[PDB]
Amino acid sequence: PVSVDGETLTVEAVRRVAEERATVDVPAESIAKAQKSREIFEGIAEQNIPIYGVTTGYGEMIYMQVDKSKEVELQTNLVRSHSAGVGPLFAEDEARAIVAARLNTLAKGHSAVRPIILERLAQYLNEGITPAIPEIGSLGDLAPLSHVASTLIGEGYVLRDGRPVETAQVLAERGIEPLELRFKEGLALINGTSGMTGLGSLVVGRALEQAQQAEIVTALLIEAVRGSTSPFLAEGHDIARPHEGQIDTAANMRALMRGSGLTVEHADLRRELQKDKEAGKDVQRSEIYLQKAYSLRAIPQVVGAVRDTLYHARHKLRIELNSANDNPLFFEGKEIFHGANFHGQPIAFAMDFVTIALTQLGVLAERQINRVLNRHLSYGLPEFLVSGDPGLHSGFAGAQYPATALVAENRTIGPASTQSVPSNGDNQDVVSMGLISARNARRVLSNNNKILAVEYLAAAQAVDISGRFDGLSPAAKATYEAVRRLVPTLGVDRYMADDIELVADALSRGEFLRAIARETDIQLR
Amino acid sequence: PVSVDGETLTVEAVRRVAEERATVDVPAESIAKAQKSREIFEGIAEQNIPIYGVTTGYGEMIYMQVDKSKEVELQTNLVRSHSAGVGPLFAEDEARAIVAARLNTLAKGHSAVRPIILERLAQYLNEGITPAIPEIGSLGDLAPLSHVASTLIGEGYVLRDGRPVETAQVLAERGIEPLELRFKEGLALINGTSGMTGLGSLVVGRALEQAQQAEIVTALLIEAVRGSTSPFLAEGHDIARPHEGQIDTAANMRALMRGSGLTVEHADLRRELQKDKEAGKDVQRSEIYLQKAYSLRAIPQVVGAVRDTLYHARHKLRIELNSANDNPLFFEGKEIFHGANFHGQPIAFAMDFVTIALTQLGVLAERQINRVLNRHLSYGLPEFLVSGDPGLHSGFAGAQYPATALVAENRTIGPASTQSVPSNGDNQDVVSMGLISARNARRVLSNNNKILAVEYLAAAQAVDISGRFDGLSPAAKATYEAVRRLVPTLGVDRYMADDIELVADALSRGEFLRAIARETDIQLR
Amino acid sequence: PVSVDGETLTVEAVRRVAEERATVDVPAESIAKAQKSREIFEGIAEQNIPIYGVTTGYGEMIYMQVDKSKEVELQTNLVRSHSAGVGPLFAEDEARAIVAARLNTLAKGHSAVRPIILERLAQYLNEGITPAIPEIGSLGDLAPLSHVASTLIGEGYVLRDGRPVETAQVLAERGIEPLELRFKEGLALINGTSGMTGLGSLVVGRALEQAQQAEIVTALLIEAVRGSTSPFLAEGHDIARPHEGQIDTAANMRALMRGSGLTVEHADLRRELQKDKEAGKDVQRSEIYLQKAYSLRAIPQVVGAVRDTLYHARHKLRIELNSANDNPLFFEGKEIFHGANFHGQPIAFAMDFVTIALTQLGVLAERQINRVLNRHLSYGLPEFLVSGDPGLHSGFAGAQYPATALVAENRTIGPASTQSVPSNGDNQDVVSMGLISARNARRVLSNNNKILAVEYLAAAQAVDISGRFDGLSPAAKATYEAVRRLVPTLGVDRYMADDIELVADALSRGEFLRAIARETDIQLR
Ligand SMILES: *O[C@H](C(=O)O)[C@@H](O)c1ccc(F)cc1
Repeated sequence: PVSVDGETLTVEAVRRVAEERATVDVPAESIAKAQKSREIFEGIAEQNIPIYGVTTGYGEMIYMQVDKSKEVELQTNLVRSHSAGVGPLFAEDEARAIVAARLNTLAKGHSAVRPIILERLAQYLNEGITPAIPEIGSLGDLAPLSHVASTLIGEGYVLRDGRPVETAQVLAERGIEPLELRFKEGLALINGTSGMTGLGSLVVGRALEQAQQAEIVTALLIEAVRGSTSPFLAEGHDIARPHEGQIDTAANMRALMRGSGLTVEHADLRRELQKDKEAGKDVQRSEIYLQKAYSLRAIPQVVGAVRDTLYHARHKLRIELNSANDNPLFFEGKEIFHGANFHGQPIAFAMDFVTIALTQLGVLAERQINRVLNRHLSYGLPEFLVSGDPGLHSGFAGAQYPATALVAENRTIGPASTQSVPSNGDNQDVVSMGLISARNARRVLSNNNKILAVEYLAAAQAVDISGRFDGLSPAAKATYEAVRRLVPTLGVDRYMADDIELVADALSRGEFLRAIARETDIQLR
Repeated sequence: PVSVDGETLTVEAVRRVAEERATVDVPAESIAKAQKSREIFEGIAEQNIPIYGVTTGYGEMIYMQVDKSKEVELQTNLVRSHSAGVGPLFAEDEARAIVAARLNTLAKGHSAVRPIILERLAQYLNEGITPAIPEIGSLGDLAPLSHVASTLIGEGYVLRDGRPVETAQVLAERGIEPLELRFKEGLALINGTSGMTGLGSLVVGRALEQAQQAEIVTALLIEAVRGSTSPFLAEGHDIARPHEGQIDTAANMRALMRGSGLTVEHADLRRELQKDKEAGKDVQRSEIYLQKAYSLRAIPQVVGAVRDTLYHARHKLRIELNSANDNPLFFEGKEIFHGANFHGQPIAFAMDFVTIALTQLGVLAERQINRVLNRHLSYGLPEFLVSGDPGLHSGFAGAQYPATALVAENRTIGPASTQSVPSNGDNQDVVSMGLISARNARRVLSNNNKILAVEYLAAAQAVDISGRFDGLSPAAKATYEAVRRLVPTLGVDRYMADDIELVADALSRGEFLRAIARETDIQLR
Repeated sequence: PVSVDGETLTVEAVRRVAEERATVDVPAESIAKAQKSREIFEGIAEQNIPIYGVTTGYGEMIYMQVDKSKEVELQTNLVRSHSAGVGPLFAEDEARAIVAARLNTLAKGHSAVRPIILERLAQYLNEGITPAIPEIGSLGDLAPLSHVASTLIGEGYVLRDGRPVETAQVLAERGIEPLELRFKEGLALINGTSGMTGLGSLVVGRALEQAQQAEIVTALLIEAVRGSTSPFLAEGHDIARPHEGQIDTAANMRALMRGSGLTVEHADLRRELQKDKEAGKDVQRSEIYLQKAYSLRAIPQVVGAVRDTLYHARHKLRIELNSANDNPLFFEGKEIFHGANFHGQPIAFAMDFVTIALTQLGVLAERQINRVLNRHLSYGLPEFLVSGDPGLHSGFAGAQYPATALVAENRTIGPASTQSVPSNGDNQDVVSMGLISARNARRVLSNNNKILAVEYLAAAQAVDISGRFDGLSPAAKATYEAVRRLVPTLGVDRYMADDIELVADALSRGEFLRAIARETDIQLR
């Protein structure tokens, strides 16, 4: 069971809860801290003193003073009037991540919510009650979270088979009585970054796995075209250019290609080249390349930079998950804190950066595909990997286009964290648009799986056409077999879409990262 | 019935076929021209002479010479190997538009396809057989069109209830025998801009209707806040700044607000202001605004610029629809033309421009919403249009956010027509990415309907709160009633998402443009 | 003196050398290590062994083997043939930063360059000989660096009074005999990321000062409008939301406003509002805002996020500065390393992230200007800060425009790190475009100084119009005085451009940061 204590939750744990449906538990210690905060807070609210969103109107209308006799109505009107999300609904796993993020925030203890709220959110996750959350509305996450809050009071909708179903009916069925929103509970539930933080957690965790699966297919490809191992030597990174991500990619590449009979060492290349040179010629041509193109040599640098970005984002998300992103906040023995911890700028920035890094990861993958399909670059392989008669057959020629087109499409996705537009009578004059940033990243992530899908298919085909399977390392043979388990070698031309979608789906669920886990003793970073 | 002659097809007709399921007919004259082209062409191919994609490999592999004995296989292998589209499938109406565009292209007579191909495409449209076309793959439209071509030879998939169904089964059922691809027919079916041109036609036609529905709600709003009519006077446009689009918007605005008892003439404003001024004061304050903010005065200029862009795009699309966007091409008494009329640059540019214009249309609408919800700008209306007790109730405060957020999101959509990436061994070193451009435009179009939805709801609410219904013009009363038919006045706060989605859907099907048609004698440009 | 040892150079140290003309010194240990590497390397090159760029052609032409007898010409043709930079020339400080970065790289000892190369570079820096480097041409930094290398062999141009003068006469004009490039020296001088890393260091270092100067005027503004101190309370950050940047900004804000008689504590605002509410009624209006708008409240969250991005970039840059970003590389007892440490992806990403972070910093600054100029938003200030009769005078109304316009302009700047385009026969099939990223960030940084200048002038004017000078904290008074030393109070309308440029220049110089350090006991993070 995952412990939601608002203190030690990790991105990986969030994914277990969201994707693996792992059980959630709010420890007794967190419940005690919440109960104490609530009790003291109630005493303050009971005195009818000014507290944002508790005894005042919302946003710009904070100038309106509301009596404590309107407690439940104030909180209820907020949730209803703000459930104005539009567009597609988040998938079940995305919605679960968002709920889990909100639960952890409140579990931290500074939101002054009744323990029952924590218990109910925990119950929805544990019993599989998934809110229907529209993806659009947050300025960075009122709208999305208001739809979640609605399901707690028996309103709004819950997701069932990808379809929204009236919450009232679902609760009546599952035998659950809706809650009533007391002081600050409506606001606490919707005043945070849980939308972008929950979705961002899924994206970043998956992005790291995508970085690994890119390294996996890259290694197979390098072996297929017999590239040099020189670029991955530890000295060039650990010593010469110690960027953390760069060090990790190189280490993974070395581990992945360990045991290969196809890769060539620099010592062997220069020797083969020295013999091919004759001695009375000052300048002479050679068909031997002492070094390969950037797409097969600058992998540690590029994928490493992507990793560095992903590491930074995961770090920010971990901090955010275990933060009290709510307002106002309760701190014992202190005035009620009135700030802006609901502002998602830190995460909006983080996700816009992930979008950029992942776009480049796809740019690299796409150029690697170009490399093996172009006879002028493939190094001995037939044009477009045609096994039979080229021309009559196009092989993988048409399969390159969707990959190329996706690189262009990802490049049309611009940063959202800088696109703030003032609203609410200028009260919200600077916002983060962080959920848009997170959805942009999810999109590139999804597009990259299609790009990698074509690369995995091209790599396996290259192995088949060159008859180099027996020369592959243990990891490469495993990668090759994983692909071939889904899609057969390309003999004569054939409809490609189903083949590409099948491998794309495998990538999305981390099947190749699994193959290596299961088939080799390799532990990827 | 719509006449598909490759000569006079209009964007409106395309939409009738796609959306209204209007019958298609290829006139006898077009059939005769096709039959003649095919017969002469066959005689040429029969001689086994070099003809791109007929007796040669494809793209970069044009260096491969293929004997006429491989006729059917060559064309078949192309269609199969290039059916590599990925992502979501186009909706039924979008797919129909694409098919219709391809049919019109071939109907022009320079593609040298057998009349049967025209007849079959026409049959699929007339019998409701809709190809399952993945949205991603085109570099600008091989992949998408290859999936369409597949359905003609009993391969690929057809769309049924939003689900892809094996074409073979559908044809066996409907009692139809798949065709065989003869010389050049596989290539002719997929070598064009029909994907971006077909989808672009739907978008542009709808965009013009969106421009009209923006003018409709703008007029209602202007009447509700009693704005000045001065900005719309014909002299300021027809004479002073004759941009075509600007002239049309002003004319529509004048027609829409004709008969209003709420709008004020400049003569009345200056007089009311002159009386409010006293005479011994050189500088004095007044609560009277002789002119209103840009969002209620610069409508002809902004919406007019949007119209100009839409007019240009529709013109380009009309030309493209009735062009032979295929290669190579047959011209009697001439060598076979080997060019690049498959290159979608003209349309890629057009659609990127539509994306930009529509984004601004939404920017304007969103600021008009801000105008009526902000008590400092609304001109007498209650804050956020709250009918009861503000603070306790937020009214439309939360509904503004999805509109604001969509403006930011549309701004994250960048031009695709400039993002060419070389592929196919550098043979396709400069592409247009036009289908991405068209899908970008469709997205902004769709987002704008949600923005306008909030504006229509805010406008009607403003009419209710100010009690100005009886002062509304005939068109305004009609617009108001149209909205109220779907959604009730906002008394106490309530869940808003369903209300917003309902009006957004009405906008997408042109319900407000219809209300004016049906209820007034106004004929909008 | 600044020690360029390839191990401990900092971003600050780079700026001292570049901006303050600080003397550079390559430690004897570095020279010794270089010497050692050079001796061993020379022994290998003498064997006519295959080494990239030493005994082979460059880039794609690596298939060409070049005999050691062509030692000097090979290196020379390279530098000449690649000196193809275009566009404007870098400023003297920028050029110096680039040279310093390259020198530090070679000082690491793995480039196998003769010590004289290190010495001559250090001499150029110490003697004020600045290379004329055009800004465009790097794919991420061959062209920029080739222009630098040219000056070492008496070719290309040197920068004098902003104009390029032939290096030949400049060297003669000061008794320096040009050098002759030997094995690997030409390549080592131009094969790295020193262009983007040198410029990036300057930008990031100045960006941190900009964040501080943003916090400085923001604090002044908050005091001028009597804002609440609640948002900056440590507990809200150090405890509730532990983001490093957020914690730093909050700490800085508390220190900047310490001792203010104008700011209000939450407790006082709360009591003040309590006193204003009547009993009985459960909903009543008030003119008191318990909380201020976001632009005055989520400073820690927004600027903190900017800071986190800047800290990450500085970290990347420090690592890069002290790395062997060159190829091939020498490691004693190992084969010559043939990798891609010249690939600027880590820096390209970092600078693209800085561009985004700084854009939002300006967004916030501009909305703060809007707050103070708008009578409906500013607390106790006349419209547009007009001292006399408004209407007759516009005050700062016209000055808001350039700030607003710059936010829009910065938003048109897109990421460059993802815009790779393949070149050099596809050898450079995946590049970083990092120098473009670095120049993008520089542009936003520069634009922000103008936006901020308007904010500084507006803040000072607000102090004068409200007569709140005596209530200002020590830091606020110092800021006010610094502004007033440059520009006087705005009485009647006047030409504004010179005043704005004056304050903008002061900002670029870090004058306001210096005012706080020279007049107060504050130490800003
Ligand atoms: O990135 C190249 C390398 O060192 O591998 C660089 O030296 C280079 C210089 C000049 C060229 F024309 C191509 C590459």
